This record gives sequence, structure tokens and C-alpha cells, in this order.
Amino acid sequence: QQLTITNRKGSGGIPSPDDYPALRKLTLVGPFTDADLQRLPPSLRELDLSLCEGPITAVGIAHLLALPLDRLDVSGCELNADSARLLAGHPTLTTLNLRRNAIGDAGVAAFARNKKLTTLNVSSNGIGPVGVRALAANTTITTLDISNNEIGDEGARALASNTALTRLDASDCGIGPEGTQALATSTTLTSLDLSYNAIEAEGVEALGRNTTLRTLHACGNELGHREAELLAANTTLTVLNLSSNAIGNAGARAFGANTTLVELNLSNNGIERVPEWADNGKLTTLDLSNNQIGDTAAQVLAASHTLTTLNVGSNRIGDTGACALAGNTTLTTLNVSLNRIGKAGMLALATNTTLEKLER
Repeated sequence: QQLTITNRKGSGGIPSPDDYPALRKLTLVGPFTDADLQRLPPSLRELDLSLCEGPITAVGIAHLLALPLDRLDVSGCELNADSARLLAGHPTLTTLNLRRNAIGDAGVAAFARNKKLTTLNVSSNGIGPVGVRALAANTTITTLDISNNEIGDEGARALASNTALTRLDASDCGIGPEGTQALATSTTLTSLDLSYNAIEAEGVEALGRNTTLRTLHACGNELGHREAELLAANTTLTVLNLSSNAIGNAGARAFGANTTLVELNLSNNGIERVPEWADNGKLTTLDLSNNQIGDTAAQVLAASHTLTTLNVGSNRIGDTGACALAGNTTLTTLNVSLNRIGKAGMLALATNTTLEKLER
């Protein structure tokens, strides 16, 4: 019902459908040729050609069209816009990945016509803003990744005009404040990832004033505590992630008041003090890894009535904090990796029965 073939000596003959007619997944690894997948069993409903390194050309894709699978490679194999058009051709494919394939603008333009693809990943294919203007025409992909393609603010606006996309990853797309507000004004987007982007304070303010997003990523855009306050004010988001910023103690303190967020990842923000999240808040999943949390902040954290999933790896909590945390009977997933905790704290944690998963 599932296979993984990993030939590295030239190209291994594919097993005919006679060998096994009961197959859902095929994973292929190493160098291969196009006829190899020509012999593919129609039993197959999925196909991973990420790990293959062979010189697959448009002819491969062509033979694949026959297969009734609804899943495609996770990396492509230096496909060109030719295999992009060809792939939009595929009838049953509901999820296709094409990351790091460098099909031009033209290539992605093709999927503008697809009517079955619900989820497309065309990540770091060199797509300028014009393939975006093209592809935003689609009316069917509900989920789409344009990361590491330089789509400026115009590709941002283009996408903000689309009205089928509910999930858009746009990390490191060269977006700025303007395209950020463009996207902030959408009303199909429930979840959006503008990381490594250099959106500015104005873009953050746009997003703070949004009321249609439910999930938002802003990792590595240098957001300070101002941005943190702006965001924290937003009462509509349930899942926020601001890793690798400088939201400092002040931004943490801001989020302390937010009784609306459910999960909040504040890793790598140089936080030292943590505030007191409101009781009867909604936050249940806090991530504070790679901060500069001492034992004191661990005791504060340990006092939360609502947290059930705390991550506090790569910090400085010693035994006192490990104990205090262990006293928490409401937590159920606690990670305390890479800390300063010693055999006393290890024991103290061992006593805790309420906990379900623990990394130490």
C-alpha cells in the first residue's frame, strides 16, 4: 500500500503494476529517467519525487498525467515552465508541490487555469511580480506558498485581490509595508505568513487593525515592542508567532494583557521578565525558547491557570524554576530542554503525574 525506492546506481527498473496492485504512496529517491514513471501502476494515489535527482524533463510529467494520483513531488527536479503548464494539465491533482524548481513566471501563470488544485507550493522559483499577477487569477487554490520568490509589493497586492486563497505563505518575498497593508485588507485570508520580509511598523499596524485573520507569522522582521503592542491589541487572532524579533520585555508585557490569543510563539526575542497572563484568558500554548528567562520567570509561568503547552528550551531556568514548573498541575506538555536544571530539578519533575509529555 506504499513504497520507497532509492536507487543510486544509474536507474532502477520500476516494478510493474503486476508486482503490487495495492498502492497508495510511492517515494522515489536517486537519479531516474522519465520512462521509469511511465510504467507507473495506476493503483498509485500519491507520488513523492522530491528526493529523486535524475534528469527528469517535461516527458516525465507527461507520462505522469495518466496516473490518477492527487499528490506530487515535494521538490521537483529543476522543472521548467514547460512542466508547469503540463502539470496544471493533470486532472485529479488536488495538492501539488513545486518548491525550488525555478519555473518562470510563465509556469505559475498556467495554474491560473487549474480548477482542481486546492493547494499549490511554488516556492523559490524566481517568480517576479508578473507570475503573481498571472496566478492570482486562479479561483480554486485555497492554500498557496510563494516564499523566496521576489514578488515585491505588486505581487502582494495581486494576491490580496485574489479571493479563493485562505492560506498564504509569503516568507522572504521582498514584501514591504505597502504590500503588507494590501494583504491586510484581504477578506479571504484566514492565515498569512509574512516572515523574513521587512514589513515595517506600518504593515504591523495594518495587521493589528485586521479583523479577518486567525493565524499570523512575522518571524525575523525585527519587530520591536511598539509592533508588539500593536499586534497584542488585536482581539481577532488566535495564533500569533513573532520569533527572532526584539519585542523585549515590553512586548511580552503587552501580550500579557491579550486575553484573546490561544497560541503565541515568542521565541528568540531576548525576553528576560515575563508578565502575568490574565486568568480566564484564552492562551494555552506559549513558546518562550531561546530567551533569557531566569528562575523567577519560570515561577511566574508556573503559576498560569490556562497554559497547557509550555516550551521554554534554551533558557536559564535552574533547579528552583524546574521545581516550581513541576508544581503546575494544569500543564500537559512541558519542554525544558537546554537549560540549567540539575538532578534535583529532574527529580522534582519526575514526581509530576499531571504532565503527559516532557522534554528535559
